[PDB]
Amino acid sequence: MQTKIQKYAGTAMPYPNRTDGMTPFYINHLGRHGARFPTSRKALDKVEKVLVSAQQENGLTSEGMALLSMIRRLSRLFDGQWGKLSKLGETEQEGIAGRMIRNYPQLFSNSAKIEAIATYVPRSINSMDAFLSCMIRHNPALQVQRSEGKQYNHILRFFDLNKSYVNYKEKGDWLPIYKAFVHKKISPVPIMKKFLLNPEQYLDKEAEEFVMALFSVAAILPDTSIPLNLEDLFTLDEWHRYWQTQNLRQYMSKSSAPVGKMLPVAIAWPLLSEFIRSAQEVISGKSDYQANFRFAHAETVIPFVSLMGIEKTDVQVCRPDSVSVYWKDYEISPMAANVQWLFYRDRDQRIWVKILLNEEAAALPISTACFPYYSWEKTRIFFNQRIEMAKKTLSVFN
Repeated sequence: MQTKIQKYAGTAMPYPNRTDGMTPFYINHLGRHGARFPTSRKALDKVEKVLVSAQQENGLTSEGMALLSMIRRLSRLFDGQWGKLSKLGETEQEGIAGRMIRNYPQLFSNSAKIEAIATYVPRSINSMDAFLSCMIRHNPALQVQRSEGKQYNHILRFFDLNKSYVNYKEKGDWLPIYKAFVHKKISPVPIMKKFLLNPEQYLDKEAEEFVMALFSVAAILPDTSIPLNLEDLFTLDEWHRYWQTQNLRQYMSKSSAPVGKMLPVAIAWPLLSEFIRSAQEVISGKSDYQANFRFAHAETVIPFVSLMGIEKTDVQVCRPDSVSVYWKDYEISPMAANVQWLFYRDRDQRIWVKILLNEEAAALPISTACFPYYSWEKTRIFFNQRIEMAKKTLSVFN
């Protein structure tokens, strides 16, 4: 239902459009913050610098002059706004919250209790608040515990706390593979021709950096609620190629790529452990929360989803050029990406669990006679094995 052009924004794609009587007794949630502003001015500055230099040397086409003017505008509009949750992101959360309460009103009825946590990052806290405000508007009699901060780094920001992973992310063996893939997929000259006279005068490296920075600026704009669009700076095929390179970057640096040896995935086990613990506590009656919500990041969601072993999000593809066929970032971690575990009790008091990834039922590599419902016992056992495997992985890269 999403357009190809939307998809090619990858993890910058805005949350997609989501507009049997089974009623769950508990929901276990993890969501990325909603649509945000760019976090860094680096790409913008790079584009501006190249254009200003060309302008001083009379090297701009008319379209280039136009682009420069537009780039200066964005610089003004982004000023002081870096990394913030946009109006669109607030509305994404309201929609997710709203569909949840509409789908399962009994769960949030009367004096139901919910807890929410977030990282210390403002856009995640603001996302939590957009979400909680909706819940409370629908049922003010909810009891709500709201907390956030670095105390949750171990479960929400594990990607900052593992030294081996940090090193891998910064300078691991995925880097040269990514760089060569970009060199193969991205042809800067046709693009820069649009904006600059004598584009063939540019060194391949400066030309590539310019084009890559430009894609980055274009890709984030639909997340900002600013009524400006730059999708037409590039052809559909150029977007497709850009998307392939960034998709590979995400897969290799944050997911199940063989070059990563599952290190990027294994680091998420504390969050999977926490999910199981909170569900177990509700199930036993030690806790009587109706839902636990958690607000964090793409860097939280991607490895978490792979560690769960959902669908083929943990596929290990040897061939870089085959990755995009089997693993798609925009399907896993768009803006506002979320995972929900819905728990049910049947008439025989047996506990079942449904996993939703971006509000669509997800499959696990275990059997069930009633998909999309899985036996909680089987599921927990499976997840506990994933955690054990994760610890084993980390013990080798310690």
